[PDB]
Amino acid sequence: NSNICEVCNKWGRLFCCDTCPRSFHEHCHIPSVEANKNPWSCIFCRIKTIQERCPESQSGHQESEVLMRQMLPEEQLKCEFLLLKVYCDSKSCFFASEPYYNREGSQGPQKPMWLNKVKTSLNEQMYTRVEGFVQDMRLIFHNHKEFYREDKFTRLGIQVQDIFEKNFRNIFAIQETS
Ligand SMILES: [Zn+2]
Ligand SMILES: [Zn+2]
Ligand SMILES: [Zn+2]
Repeated sequence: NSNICEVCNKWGRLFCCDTCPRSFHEHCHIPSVEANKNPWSCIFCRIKTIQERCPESQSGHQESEVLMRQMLPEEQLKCEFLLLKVYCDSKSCFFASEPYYNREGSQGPQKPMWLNKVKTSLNEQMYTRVEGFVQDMRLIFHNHKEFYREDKFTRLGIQVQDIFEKNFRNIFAIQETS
C-alpha cells in the first residue's frame, strides 16, 4: 500500500485498501472508512467494479438524463466519488468549510454552499436525484465567482470548477463533444 493518504497526500493514521494499493485517512475517504469489513475495498475499487460489471455504462450519456437519475446506490456512490475527486485537489481547501463574506463592494451569496455541507448532505441521504448534488457543487463555484468579482482570487473558483466538471464527465460517462 501507499504510505500517504490518496486524498490529502499526508501521512498519519491510514486505512489501507485490500484490492488496490491506495490508503486513506478515515474522514478523507468518502464514505468515511467503514468500521469492520475485511476485506475492505476503497471507493476507487468500487467504482471500477460497477464499470466492469456493466461495460456499456461507459457509453456516452446526455447530462440532462444523468441529472434526472434518482439517487439509487450506484448513483450515490458515483456522487461520493466525484466529491472525493474534488477534495483530492489541494485547492479544495478554499471551498471546504463554511465561508463568510465581508468585502468592500460585494454582498455575500443568498445561498452559501461549501464542500463539507455537500459531504454531510450525501451522508444524510438528502439528495433524491443526481441534479441536487450537481446543483450544490456548481453553486459553490458560482457564489465564489460572483463575490470575488474582478479580484484575481476568482480564478480559484474556475480552477476547482474545472476539476469538478472534468471528473463529472468521466464518472458519469458524459458523451464527448467539441
Ligand atoms: Zn487524508
Ligand atoms: Zn482500492
Ligand atoms: Zn451489463
